[PDB]
Amino acid sequence: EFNILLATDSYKVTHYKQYPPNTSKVYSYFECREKYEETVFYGLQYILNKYLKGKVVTKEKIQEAKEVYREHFQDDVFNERGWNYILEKYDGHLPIEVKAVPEGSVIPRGNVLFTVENTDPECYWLTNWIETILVQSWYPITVATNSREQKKILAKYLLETSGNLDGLEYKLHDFGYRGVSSQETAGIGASAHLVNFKGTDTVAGIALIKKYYGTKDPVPGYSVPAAEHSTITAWGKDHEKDAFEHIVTQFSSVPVSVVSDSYDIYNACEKIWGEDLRHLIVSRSTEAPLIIRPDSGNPLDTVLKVLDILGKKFPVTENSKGYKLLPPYLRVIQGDGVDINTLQEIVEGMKQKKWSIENVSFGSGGALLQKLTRDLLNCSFKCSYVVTNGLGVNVFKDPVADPNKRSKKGRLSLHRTPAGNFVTLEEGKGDLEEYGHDLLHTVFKNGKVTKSYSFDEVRKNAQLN
Amino acid sequence: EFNILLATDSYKVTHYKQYPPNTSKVYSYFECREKYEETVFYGLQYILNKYLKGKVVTKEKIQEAKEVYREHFQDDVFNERGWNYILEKYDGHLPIEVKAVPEGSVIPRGNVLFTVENTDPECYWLTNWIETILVQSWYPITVATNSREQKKILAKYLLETSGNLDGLEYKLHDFGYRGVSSQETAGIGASAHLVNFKGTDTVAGIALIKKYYGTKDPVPGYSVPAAEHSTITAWGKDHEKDAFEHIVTQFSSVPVSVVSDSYDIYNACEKIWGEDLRHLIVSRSTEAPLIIRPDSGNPLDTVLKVLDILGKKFPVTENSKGYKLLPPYLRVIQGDGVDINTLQEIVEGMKQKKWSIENVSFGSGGALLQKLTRDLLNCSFKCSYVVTNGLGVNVFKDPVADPNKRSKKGRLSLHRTPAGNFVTLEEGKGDLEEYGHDLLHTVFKNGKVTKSYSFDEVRKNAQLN
Ligand SMILES: O=C(NCc1ccc([C@@H]2O[C@H](COP(=O)(O)O)[C@@H](O)[C@H]2O)cc1)Nc1ccc(S(=O)(=O)c2ccccc2)cc1
Ligand SMILES: O=C(NCc1ccc([C@@H]2O[C@H](COP(=O)(O)O)[C@@H](O)[C@H]2O)cc1)Nc1ccc(S(=O)(=O)c2ccccc2)cc1
Repeated sequence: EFNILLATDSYKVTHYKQYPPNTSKVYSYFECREKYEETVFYGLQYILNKYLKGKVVTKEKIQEAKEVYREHFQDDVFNERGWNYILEKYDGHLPIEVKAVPEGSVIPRGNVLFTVENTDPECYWLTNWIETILVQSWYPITVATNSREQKKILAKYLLETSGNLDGLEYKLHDFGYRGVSSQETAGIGASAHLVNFKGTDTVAGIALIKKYYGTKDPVPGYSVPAAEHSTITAWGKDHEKDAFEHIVTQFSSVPVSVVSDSYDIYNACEKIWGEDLRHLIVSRSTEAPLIIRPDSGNPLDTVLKVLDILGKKFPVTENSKGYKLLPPYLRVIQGDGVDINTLQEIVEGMKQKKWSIENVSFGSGGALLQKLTRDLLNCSFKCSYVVTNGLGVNVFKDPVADPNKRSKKGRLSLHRTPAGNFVTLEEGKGDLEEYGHDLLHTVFKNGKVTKSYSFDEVRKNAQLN
Repeated sequence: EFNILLATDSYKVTHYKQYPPNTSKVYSYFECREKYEETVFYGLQYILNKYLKGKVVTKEKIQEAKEVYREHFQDDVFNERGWNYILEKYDGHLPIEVKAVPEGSVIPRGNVLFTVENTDPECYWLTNWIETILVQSWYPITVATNSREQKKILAKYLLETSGNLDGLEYKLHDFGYRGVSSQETAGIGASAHLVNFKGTDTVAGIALIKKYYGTKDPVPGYSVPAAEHSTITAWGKDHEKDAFEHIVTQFSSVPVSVVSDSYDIYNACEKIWGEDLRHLIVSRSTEAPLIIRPDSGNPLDTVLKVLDILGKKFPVTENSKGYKLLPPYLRVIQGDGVDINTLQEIVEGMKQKKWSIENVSFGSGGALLQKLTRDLLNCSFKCSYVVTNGLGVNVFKDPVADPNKRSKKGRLSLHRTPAGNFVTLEEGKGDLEEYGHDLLHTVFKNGKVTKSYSFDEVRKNAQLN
């Protein structure tokens, strides 16, 4: 099915011919180059298990590569020899060593996160070949990081307005399934979000977690019964009340989310929920609340006006922090216009009008799982060290016009500092042992995963202070 | 392997219970809602063939869904009955009809592009079950569209500065493989780019084309031998000239791209290429030119200073439009900081300094295939028509705070206007036959692809004026 020989930037096919003659080692590292001051390291284990481990080279896959690349370049540039070596010598197991910080670890920017080097001098070319597939770890890293930053904002404001962080892990739902570029992207994105939260509408995210990480948590992911516009609008413009009444009665004993902005969000909250069907809401259990979903207008203005309306029609309490609280059978979900920037504006506006964050949970789609790029955290793979004619050489780029594109020199290691911070030691200075043990661990060697983490370990490592 | 029962927004599991009783039909449409004034319709055929066609329901997949959703909701909310019906009645073939504009069609914004309706009254729920997976067509649509807009800019400036569009389809390369969220996303993205251009470093893009569309073109995709920083830097800081000389000699008879900004782009062009190795460049064939790749600094400023340096060291001609032309053995690739916005700035700045666009080709990665979202063209799926108690009802949303989120009413059709423009007719007004035949065709019915397009047809349909 998958052919790792095809799974590279096609130009890398020619790179074995381009390295200095008598090169026995190519050593390369991945970092989130130097606001996202710290990144969550998550997703490498998925790639290692799915694509890189075991017998990944066959006679068929070498022949497929030869044909595919011959057409692509209109020239017989693909080299079977190096792949035939790996097939014959190691039964198609990749002779590379990958070291990495533990999955879920929170590491400041500008630090070595993983390194790759060949274990056989004949496979010097292989380190660079697998750059492309390993670099795609930027996505689960960037989703996990951006999601965790949104969790920080929710943590600050939930603690301020309620005095606790009860239910924090249910405050930001993944609605991104339709808004991402592929089914595979949806799975990886959902799992990266689930490092921080439990809410997703992509069950493939939980399947990815169970298969590639594993969990002792009986409920690692969840969702709630919810309406869409179609299940309201299908009743006709004049029968919105009938749609509401049908759905809350059909889901009387469980939580139900009901989109209320089909025609007039403010009419729906004040006249339909707040008057006509009030008796069907106030009778509902604390375990089975109505969640009103606005989905249009200015996100903050809409939330404030909805809470104002519900406050006028339902009994509002004031909690011990002096913040207004809706009854336990009634809540709101803001599933429109939420990203890292707007989330901050919304909880701040809610705090200024003395509404507890426990009143409103949040959802994000494209902004959560799609509107992220490799440049967000500057995720890149760079050659730092080579052995040529048996002599180690510390290598790096340093473009005269952009110092930010300078890469690190030589053999790298990651260390805790005395004050509890992080330092990446260059030029093999880790060997001086002036800091503790290297924080990177061998996770991959000669086609085998040597060190693995449960999703429980990932979540624990990725926790907030 | 893939389970379409799991491949929905998890809340849609409950929607069969939410539609009005006695609903026999759910009819829904996809549009790029109302700068991208026109969109390329591409990628639906990939989804229909990969995920939706044939026996997609089994006893095992129904049992998997029951278990997966029971945990996800902590409640037995998944309905086996509807799926057991489809299994027993249609041998697991989906009883839906999908109509769509031809693949590669260029359609203005705010027009019906495809429609979905159930063909069996028992499967009214199925239309909106498959929303999530069909909506993911936003990505190949948005990539194809954004790529075509970049082609328009290159077309304008290439014609202006050269007098022809020779090699236009090779002017923008896909470097996006590492910069996208998954391997599947890389394939789909590359194929969407290849609607407009032939340059990609993702061979999976060509494999997707051949398998899901097919082509009579012997060379639908291509790439060129190229260096990366690693194959230059590995030689050591003092041996940049040696790396250059080795690579151009190893690729003497083919085109070779050589990244030249490792240490000092301007030193490399003036002193290394322009003096030390000049004799190895000026001897090269028109079919095997050196391509210098800057990869840092202000994109426009760097390009202009590079061309100025090469102009001072190599013979420059002036073409019949009065624009400066490098010798046929020497060209430039700007593979850094290129997107729809900057591409315009670069070719404009090149034109103002009287440099032909023939001199410089372009490459884009994340900006091409990753930094795109569903909201770019406002791609959405909406229920427009239902039959309840045997009576047709025209349905729509109309949120009071956002008129732009208003959806279309009733049975839809797409028509050419007398002046050669497009109109979407609502409320079944297509039946009046004032505007000739509906442009949408049945592409899917009862688990079978009924209408298919070659990638040759897609490319022809997606052509510039
Ligand atoms: O309401 C739902 N899903 C439905 C849904 C459907 C669609 C959307 C939005 O609409 C967009 C789709 O529209 P277009 O296609 O773009 O036109 C989508 O991208 C997203 O932005 C949002 C939500 N889920 C849900 C989940 C958890 C909560 S809770 O955390 O409050 C809570 C948890 C547990 C117990 C009590 C409370 C509340 C609600
Ligand atoms: O030069 C190459 N590929 C190599 C390459 C490698 C990397 C890059 C850039 O670097 C990024 C990766 O770096 P980081 O990981 O972010 O640090 C990547 O995203 C991209 O931005 C760009 C290019 N190919 C190539 C293709 C076609 C032309 S042509 O159209 O001029 C032409 C066509 C036909 C005959 C003659 C001429 C010229 C050159």
